[PDB]
Amino acid sequence: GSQRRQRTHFTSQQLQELEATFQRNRYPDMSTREEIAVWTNLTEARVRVWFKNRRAKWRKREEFIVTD
DNA sequence: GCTCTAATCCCCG
DNA sequence: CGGGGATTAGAGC
Repeated sequence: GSQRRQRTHFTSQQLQELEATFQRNRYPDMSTREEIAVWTNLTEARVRVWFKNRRAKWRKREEFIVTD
């Protein structure tokens, strides 16, 4: 890469659609990840890196534990 | 030096 | 297609 890494500055409005989706679908297809990007003014890869970090930081805080 | 977590590398099927 | 752990990265204590 050329621009190093941006990191963070997600707004609370993005989290309020992303978490409300993660409680009904933990593994969305690109056809749905682009819709989540329309509702937030993001793009599909931004939703995908949030979703794999959500599963990875579930594991890197709890490994198996869920309350759902 | 250490946490916390996003942006990405390499691997898996 | 894209998940999963390792990894590189970034701001606060």
